[PDB]
Amino acid sequence: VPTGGDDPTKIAMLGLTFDDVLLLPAASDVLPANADTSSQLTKKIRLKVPLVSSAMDTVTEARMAIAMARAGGMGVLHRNLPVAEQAAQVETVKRSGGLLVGAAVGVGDDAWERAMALRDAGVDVLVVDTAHAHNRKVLDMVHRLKTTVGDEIEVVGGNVATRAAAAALVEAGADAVKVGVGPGSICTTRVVAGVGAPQITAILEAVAACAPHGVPVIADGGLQYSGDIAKALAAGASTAMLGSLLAGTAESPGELILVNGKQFKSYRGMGSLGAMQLVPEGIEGRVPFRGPLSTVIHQLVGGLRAAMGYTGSATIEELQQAQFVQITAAG
Amino acid sequence: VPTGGDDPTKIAMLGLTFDDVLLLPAASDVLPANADTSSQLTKKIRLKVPLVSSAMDTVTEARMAIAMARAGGMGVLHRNLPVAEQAAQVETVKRSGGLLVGAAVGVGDDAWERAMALRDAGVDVLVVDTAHAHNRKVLDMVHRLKTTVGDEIEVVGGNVATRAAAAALVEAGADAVKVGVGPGSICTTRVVAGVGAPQITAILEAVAACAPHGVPVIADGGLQYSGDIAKALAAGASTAMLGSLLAGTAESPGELILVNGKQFKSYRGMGSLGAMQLVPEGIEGRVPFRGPLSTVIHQLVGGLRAAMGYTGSATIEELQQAQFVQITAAG
Amino acid sequence: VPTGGDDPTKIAMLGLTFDDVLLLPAASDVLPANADTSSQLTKKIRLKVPLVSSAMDTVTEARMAIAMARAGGMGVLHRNLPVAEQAAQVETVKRSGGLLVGAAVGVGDDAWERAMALRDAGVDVLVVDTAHAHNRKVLDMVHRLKTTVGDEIEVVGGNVATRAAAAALVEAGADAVKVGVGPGSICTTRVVAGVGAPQITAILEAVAACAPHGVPVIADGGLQYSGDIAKALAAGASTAMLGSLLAGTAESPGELILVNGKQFKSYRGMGSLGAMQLVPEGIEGRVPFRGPLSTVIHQLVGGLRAAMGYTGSATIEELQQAQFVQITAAG
Amino acid sequence: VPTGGDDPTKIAMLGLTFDDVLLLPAASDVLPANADTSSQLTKKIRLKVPLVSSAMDTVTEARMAIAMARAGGMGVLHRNLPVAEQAAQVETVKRSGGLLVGAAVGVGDDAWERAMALRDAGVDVLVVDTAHAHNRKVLDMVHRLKTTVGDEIEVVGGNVATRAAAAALVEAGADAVKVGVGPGSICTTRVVAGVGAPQITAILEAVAACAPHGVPVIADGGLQYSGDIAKALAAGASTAMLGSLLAGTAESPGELILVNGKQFKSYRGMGSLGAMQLVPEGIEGRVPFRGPLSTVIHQLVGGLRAAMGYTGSATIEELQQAQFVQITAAG
Ligand SMILES: O=C(CC1CCCCC1)N1CCN(S(=O)(=O)c2cccc3cnccc23)CC1
Ligand SMILES: O=C(CC1CCCCC1)N1CCN(S(=O)(=O)c2cccc3cnccc23)CC1
Ligand SMILES: O=C(CC1CCCCC1)N1CCN(S(=O)(=O)c2cccc3cnccc23)CC1
Ligand SMILES: O=C(CC1CCCCC1)N1CCN(S(=O)(=O)c2cccc3cnccc23)CC1
Ligand SMILES: O=c1[nH]cnc2c1ncn2[C@@H]1O[C@H](COP(=O)(O)O)[C@@H](O)[C@H]1O
Ligand SMILES: O=c1[nH]cnc2c1ncn2[C@@H]1O[C@H](COP(=O)(O)O)[C@@H](O)[C@H]1O
Ligand SMILES: O=c1[nH]cnc2c1ncn2[C@@H]1O[C@H](COP(=O)(O)O)[C@@H](O)[C@H]1O
Ligand SMILES: O=c1[nH]cnc2c1ncn2[C@@H]1O[C@H](COP(=O)(O)O)[C@@H](O)[C@H]1O
Repeated sequence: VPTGGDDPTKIAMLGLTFDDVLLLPAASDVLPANADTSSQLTKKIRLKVPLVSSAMDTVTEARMAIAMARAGGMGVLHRNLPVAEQAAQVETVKRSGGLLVGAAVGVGDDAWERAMALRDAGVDVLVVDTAHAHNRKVLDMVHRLKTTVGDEIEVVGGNVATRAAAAALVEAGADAVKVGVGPGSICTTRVVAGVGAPQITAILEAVAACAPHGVPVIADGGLQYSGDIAKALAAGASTAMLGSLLAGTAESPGELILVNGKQFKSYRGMGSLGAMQLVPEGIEGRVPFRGPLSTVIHQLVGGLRAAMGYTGSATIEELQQAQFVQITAAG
Repeated sequence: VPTGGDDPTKIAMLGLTFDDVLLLPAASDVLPANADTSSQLTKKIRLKVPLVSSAMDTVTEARMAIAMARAGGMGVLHRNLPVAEQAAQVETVKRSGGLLVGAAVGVGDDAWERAMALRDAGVDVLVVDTAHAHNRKVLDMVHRLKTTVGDEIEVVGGNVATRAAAAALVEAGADAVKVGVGPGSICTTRVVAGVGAPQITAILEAVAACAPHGVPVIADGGLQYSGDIAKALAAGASTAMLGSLLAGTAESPGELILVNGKQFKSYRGMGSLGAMQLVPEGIEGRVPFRGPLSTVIHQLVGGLRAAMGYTGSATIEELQQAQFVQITAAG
Repeated sequence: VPTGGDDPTKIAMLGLTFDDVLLLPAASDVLPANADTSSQLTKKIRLKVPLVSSAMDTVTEARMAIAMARAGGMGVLHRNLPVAEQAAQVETVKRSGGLLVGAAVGVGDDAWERAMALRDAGVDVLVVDTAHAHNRKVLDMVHRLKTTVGDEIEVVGGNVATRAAAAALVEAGADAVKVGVGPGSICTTRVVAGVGAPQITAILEAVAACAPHGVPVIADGGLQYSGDIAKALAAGASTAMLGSLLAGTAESPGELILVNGKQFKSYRGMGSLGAMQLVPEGIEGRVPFRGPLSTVIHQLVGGLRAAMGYTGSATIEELQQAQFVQITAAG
Repeated sequence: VPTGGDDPTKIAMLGLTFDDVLLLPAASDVLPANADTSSQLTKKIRLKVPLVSSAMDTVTEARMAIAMARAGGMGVLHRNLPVAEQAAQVETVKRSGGLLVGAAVGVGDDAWERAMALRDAGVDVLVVDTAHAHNRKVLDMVHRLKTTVGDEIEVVGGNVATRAAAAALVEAGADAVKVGVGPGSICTTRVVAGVGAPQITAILEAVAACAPHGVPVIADGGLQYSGDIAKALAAGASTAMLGSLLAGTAESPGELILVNGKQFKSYRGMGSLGAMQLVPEGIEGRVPFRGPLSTVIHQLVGGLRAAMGYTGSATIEELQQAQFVQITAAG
């Protein structure tokens, strides 16, 4: 074995991230403006824009979830707050129209209580929200929810980085599988635990387990440019979840920060010290202020539409069949 | 599949760019000074120097096209201006001798009108000028032009990044195929759309579709050093189109810019905000002032001649048969 | 042969270091807090925490060895000092409880005398401490020690970077094999001698020779983050030896250094000029002051526990069966 | 073909440079101090230290050639000066003992005259000194010299980067083949001409053509550290030629230069503008002042000896049979 030892499976794969690949152009009759950007968030819920905001306390509360839904995506309300408060934000979103809204729960003891409270508040999607879904407690959580409230509510499970983990969530009854163990911009899991999986390879693997069962994959974390959205979907994902790309917007929680005459907002991991207030697996940082959400979403979607133009993808379903070229460091 | 999923074609290729390879020396009786640098721009038109200036409003207007033609290459007049103006520049070039000149057209409604006007002005080459030629509207444009004015005018089509796209343009009747989707120094297509193809691999693929039909390939974008010109031609291209390398010259449009006591000129993408005055796919930048075109061209050609010396290529046709060594990051 | 010459064995392997790989998540019922971090330092000695401090004069004297043992690891007393002094430090450690302690010896003439003196002082582990164990003098040293004092004392041999070297130490009677030729943070062997072996590949190879004989492998050098500890153990190592990660602690030898208002301590190679007071193979540097050892060890172990959680490893023995994904430069 | 086109030979090889590889340790009974560093410079001439100084006007004139010979290596007198002057330097070296000395000639018209003049002055080695030896004029030069003065003088030919070029020089009668097209620290051939070959791969290939005929290979250019010397010899080279590593010494031509309170000397390519006083293929730069040659040579040789210790090479001939591990960017 060229890299050492006698076991060829020790190093199971070569993991590619977004910067490792480019989308290849293909024959096209598709104009960017006419492309259809709608896509399955879950088995039942289709979004007009395949974008979801992260369940983070510096990204999504009621104001973001409302702006996302109006932009044609959805927001996932974070769970770093009292159950009553989170449910009140759900109500607030519903009060503002017939707007889609999701909300994160854990798998702890009050997790079940929290989910029932969100159900009562009218939530559309429950996201069982962990760093590692391949675990009997998370799988049991997903399943219990699905059997109890599954007719009225769609249940998302995550996160996973492998085929077998995605397969287990499908089996457990997930309406969507969320992919991303370690790729987040504010993530330190890779240096703290030494654990991770580059996101393009992780998506390809999850989609191999999920697509045969008609279960959409949400690509979560590591997206830096609108181009990475196209890449993630082309790898087979149905939507993308964004943290950093949306944390700089007016609608995100938090105040402006002035540093050297430039405008920023705080953006922090939910495994950061501050968020947990111990071995943190996220940092607390800043992102540039980017203005209104509507305008950020317009830009990102514009980039996607261009990609659909280049690749001849009339729909997201077609983009999922596009091909990549692997590039080198020099590229 | 080592990089994920079960489909070996998902990641179709490993894309190499200019920095990925070096030309290997070979047995040589060729002195740089005696090497023959002439090459086909199109099926009928041979240039003394295998270089063409980009169709950009910070690179080529009449003064550049005249200087290029006199240097033994050619200029392609940009189309970001009224038809009457562009045609007047064509006339201006023709007024200055029996000088070759090309001009860009689009595929829009006024595209056809523009081309007829250029024809009337005496243009030698029409370049159908898009970011993605593999499209029925571009292919139909190339063909219509070829059937209508093809006996007096050579028609170039572009840009493509794949074998099938190049094949389609040949079929459509192109007299030359221009290669380059995303490699430009001022390009942001790769981060905005996630789309692209490293240029050495793109040239190899285009040449595989074009050379059997006797159609020359123009390598367009990403050339940073005179060495990249030799590399591009060795990959099988017949000419190279230059933007950044020529934008700093006296003959390019625009005034000098003084920054920190150094001289620059603006150089901007035709998909930049400023050029389009929306989702831009180019930036607006600066390049160092490099002085007279004649001297820049002398240097670039000098580098090519040295390459032809090292590789024993008496002619460009021979250089196209040279071999590469792939290098690593460390090199 | 694609990289040159006709001999496929000239370039024997592709060497991976810690940054080349990530641990893949796997099915897990393991909570970080409940994971069992105990591991074999040698055939007979099991540690509560799989960590050993380096035998360096800026890392381990009596105060460090005591703090390490109390934290559940062990310290290896450096040998850059008179025999009487080193033995007095051994006694000092033993005076402070029933604390495990190891001590380095060379293979010179006074080496044997030194080892007997340490034995008399009550040492638990003798580490035969060289940069290259695959040598008749080192092998004979290990063996002589083992046959003479082997019933009361465990004998460690090192360092090696290949399978055959590890095999020779096992044969010689080593109770543990220490791996690391050139990976140290303060090492210059790779630029001075051009010699080395990336540590993940080196561990895989050593473990292939050592594990079938029940001999534990100590991963020595190159560990920068708590994640590298998990990686090293997953590659098959049983413990890790730390220099740089511990040199900044209160318990290490040396005073604080203030530089630009920040706190540091000196950390230097035992092959550095200063340490030898000639062709040095280490540098003299600084590391940031990190406070009490107990707290540094808590953090590192916390990172390991998280890894064991992600990978479903209940014990270190299970973690040694985990799988990696190879990543690219972009990751 | 994964990198493009249909021709698998288009990209002939994967080229490795010194930083791509490390020497693997092996079983050893060799102490650095007792290792035998002697090696063939040519078929007849053996050196005590396998090092030769470059034929450059900022590296070797009489004072350097004398210091090199005394250190047990040799210097090659540059040819950027009148024949009478170069021959007078040869005499000067001979006047200072029974000291080996070499001298560069070209292949021009006065080349032959120059060589006869050096012969008369008592030169021991003529180095036919080009950037590309695979050329009938260079091959004829080597051969003519060999047939005319070959019994008293050893003739070196260079430079080559391929197996076929090395084979042609052997056939032509070369007593040694010098390898290095483009790797020099002051070289711009790779960006100007796009031509080159990474040096480890180039050595492996040259040695494949030269060693079966008993012809020594001189590794010329790209050596940055004493470790690269060991690497070059392990790849099969018999000596190494150094420019940058020696240009900072007291014995090199040129005065001290003070810049920001630090000491430097000028070091410039013989294809630089200044050296030629046009398309330059070298730059004019600075290197740090390093003091006496004797001390620099001691250090470099010290590094080699350490390598011979690690690899168990008693002699240079044994070191040439050592093995490499390929490393990644991360290493
Ligand atoms: O409880 C733990 C530690 C255990 C988790 C699973 C078993 C192993 C240890 N954590 C809590 C949550 N996360 S996180 O906030 O950083 C996180 C949030 C969502 C998506 C993640 C994707 N990859 C990394 C971290 C992520 C950190 C770790
Ligand atoms: O109309 C569009 C968007 C669509 C284009 C094709 C289908 C997908 C979207 N554009 C207009 C022109 N270009 S460009 O000016 O930047 C451009 C000019 C020439 C060569 C290019 C080579 N690669 C990239 C850009 C290039 C940007 C995009
Ligand atoms: O005596 C020598 C030189 C010879 C050693 C073996 C044969 C070849 C030359 N040295 C003495 C000790 N070391 S070291 O202190 O730097 C060292 C200490 C422990 C672990 C090492 C791991 N890799 C590198 C250096 C290491 C340097 C070299
Ligand atoms: O005459 C020429 C140009 C031709 C040379 C061969 C055919 C192709 C063009 N040159 C003259 C000498 N060299 S050089 O001084 O830079 C040079 C000196 C020795 C070793 C070299 C190794 N690789 C690169 C350059 C080297 C530059 C080029
Ligand atoms: O603290 C953390 N450590 C690691 N991952 C996190 C943390 N907090 C949130 N995440 C995940 O990172 C995603 C956003 O990543 P980003 O868009 O690259 O900034 C989120 O949706 C989470 O899945
Ligand atoms: O705005 C843009 N975005 C992407 N590519 C562009 C743009 N404008 C021009 N190009 C292409 O980039 C080529 C020049 O690239 P350059 O020589 O690397 O600077 C041009 O000839 C175009 O094909
Ligand atoms: O001077 C030196 N040169 C090379 N390796 C050294 C030297 N001194 C100590 N080492 C080794 O480097 C290890 C620590 O490496 P680190 O934890 O990366 O700082 C030590 O345990 C030694 O094996
Ligand atoms: O101007 C130049 N351009 C390219 N190579 C040169 C030039 N001048 C000398 N060389 C070669 O570079 C070698 C030294 O390289 P260095 O030791 O890396 O600095 C010399 O011995 C020459 O073979």
